[PDB]
Amino acid sequence: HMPFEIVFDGAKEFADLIATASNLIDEAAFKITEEGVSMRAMDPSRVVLIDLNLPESIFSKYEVEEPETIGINMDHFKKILKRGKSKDTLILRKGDENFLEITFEGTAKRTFRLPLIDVEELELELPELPFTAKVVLLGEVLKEAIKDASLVSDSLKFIAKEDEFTMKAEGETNEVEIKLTLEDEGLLDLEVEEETRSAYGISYLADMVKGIGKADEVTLRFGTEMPLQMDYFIRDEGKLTFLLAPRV
Amino acid sequence: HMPFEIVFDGAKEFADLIATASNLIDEAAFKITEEGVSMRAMDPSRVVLIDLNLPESIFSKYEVEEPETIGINMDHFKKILKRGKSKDTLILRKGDENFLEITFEGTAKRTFRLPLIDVEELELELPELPFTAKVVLLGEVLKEAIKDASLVSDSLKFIAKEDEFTMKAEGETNEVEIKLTLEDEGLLDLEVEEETRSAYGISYLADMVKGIGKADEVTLRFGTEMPLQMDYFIRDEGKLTFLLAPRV
Amino acid sequence: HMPFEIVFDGAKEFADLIATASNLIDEAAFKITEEGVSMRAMDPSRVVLIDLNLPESIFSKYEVEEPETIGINMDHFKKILKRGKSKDTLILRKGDENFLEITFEGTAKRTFRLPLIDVEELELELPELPFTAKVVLLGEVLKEAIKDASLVSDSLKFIAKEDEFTMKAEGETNEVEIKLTLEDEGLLDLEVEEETRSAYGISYLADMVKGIGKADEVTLRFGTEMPLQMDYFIRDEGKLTFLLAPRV
Repeated sequence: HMPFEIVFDGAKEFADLIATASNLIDEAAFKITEEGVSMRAMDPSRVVLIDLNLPESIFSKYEVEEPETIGINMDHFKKILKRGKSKDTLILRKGDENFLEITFEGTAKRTFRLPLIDVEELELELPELPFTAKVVLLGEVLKEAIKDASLVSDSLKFIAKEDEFTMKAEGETNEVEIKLTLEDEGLLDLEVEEETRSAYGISYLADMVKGIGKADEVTLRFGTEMPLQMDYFIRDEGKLTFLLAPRV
Repeated sequence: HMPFEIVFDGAKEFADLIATASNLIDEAAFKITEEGVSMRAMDPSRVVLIDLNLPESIFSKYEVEEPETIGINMDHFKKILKRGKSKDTLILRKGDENFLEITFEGTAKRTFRLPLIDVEELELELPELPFTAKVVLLGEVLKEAIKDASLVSDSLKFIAKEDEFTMKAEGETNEVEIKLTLEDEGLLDLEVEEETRSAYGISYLADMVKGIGKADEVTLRFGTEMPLQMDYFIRDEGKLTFLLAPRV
Repeated sequence: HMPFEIVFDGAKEFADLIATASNLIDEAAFKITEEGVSMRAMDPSRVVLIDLNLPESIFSKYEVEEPETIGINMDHFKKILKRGKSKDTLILRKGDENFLEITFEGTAKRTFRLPLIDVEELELELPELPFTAKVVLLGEVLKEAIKDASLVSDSLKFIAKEDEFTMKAEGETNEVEIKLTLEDEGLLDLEVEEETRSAYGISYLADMVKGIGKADEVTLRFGTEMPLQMDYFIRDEGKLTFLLAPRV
């Protein structure tokens, strides 16, 4: 197999990015091409599809000789990546053997070897879906709404109308409603082709947003009784996308 | 029953205030009048009386049509109030039904409904007591003294003389003494009509001061073998008062 | 026995210093002389020798009438010292009786009495050893290397060559290497008489460095199959030294 070397400036930020996807994934195939690194995976229950796309432009050095796929234990990977410091440079390097060499370069050079595994490749595509609502909002609104709703229920209803986005949860001894209009600072954009209603499991939503930052911009696309698509951008050009089955 | 709407600027600070009283209380009757909101309660052991007085002037909007009392599960209330952010506006609103509508307004509008309960109203008054010592001190001195004493014993002796306030605890394998004179920055005022000695349970004192801030000014009034009265002010005009039975 | 009074400006910093040695020690004899305070102890397994030297110059007041030794329960001592604040002045005073009086003076005067114990005095000396490598490095490099290695193994190999210092750990499902040259900011000095290799237990190293600060300068001296000597300086003139048996 051909070697590659991939360098990212800011190892803690790369660790944070990986921890977001690792919240639902145990293992993942990473496709390394000359245009960038991509990773598509499902959670063990097949309720959530994760798609992480890291184009070559976000790496300070990108040397990939031929396309290849590597399989990675995500919790081992996250354990090593959690050792990187904010100011560290991260180097991912594969030689001829079956392991990833992970180097942090900062006040010292620290090198880990991570054994590569074989990951069964479900043939996962991200199809195009007839979404009828798009919502852009601040991560902290989304995070707090999912936490608020968890005080009440295990499912969260999303309601998009022309002028307002509403998340609503109700239980026996409680109820909670989170409402956004474009007058609110939490809602950066709202495009609604028609009145759209759908519900989603809170345990999955919490794991999806746990690593998202309070100032991150998150785009939601959904439809009536359709999956929820949730993405946010990494370093302007990278992108993390979740696709979440509806609660029906 | 008549509706009311009550608005407080700074929801996290209102949550903090409620958590202080919630440390000893499971449930409480809130008397809502046109002059403000008051709450008088005892802990389950009847050792501590709590009196919280929130005058209308600390609320940015105060619309109370007729006096009424509502009963509240304090741990449910604290759970909801803990979701408010520092910059949020808090709205407490009762309509015609038997629930409190709690709204946080900030980057988004989040609304919870809290079921109102029935709280047995012990006829609690805050009588006037012939205290012989008054002490004003910084919260952190009081907090650290109670923590220091807990390393040693389960009761804390308060000793007020004309020129010094002393808190003293002794156990078998330890002893601790905390001494204040007006020369010390921790003691803002000391008025002692006669030499005064009394002891109090540390487990109650710790729960009383847990939510008090390090820079808060706390007034203590006590007498020989008498209850301890402890109060501090909320937004200059609100007031939280504890009355604690002596250890005899 | 003769009284003494010893005053240290900055009680939290004295607590931190004591907690470093307390990580491996349960009890210790403190020799109080006119030149300063010293403490030599071994961990319960006799794998680590600890030597703490606090010269009279680091104390704002130092009144010792005649040399004497006192025995101290280190976990009781640390428990009391943890109550001191950053701005507090710490006073250690022995009168005629068999207890240490520990006073924190700040916003208030708080006084604890700590019973003195009898500590069996192993006749411990810090002999001179034919070390062949000396390494000065930033504490955070050392701390992170020991943490990195603990992901992999229970022993850490130290390798000193003329131009590089290497710490290396290997396990079955992992390996880690930390490399320093004088080009690196983590390595402040490297003196190597000959190529030196030795290994040490990670559980002991972690307890040795747990209290060391990220910006502290740490000196390591070791030899092939010899003990590791690790010291850093307290207030320029105090010194904490560990001597750690090799893993053979």
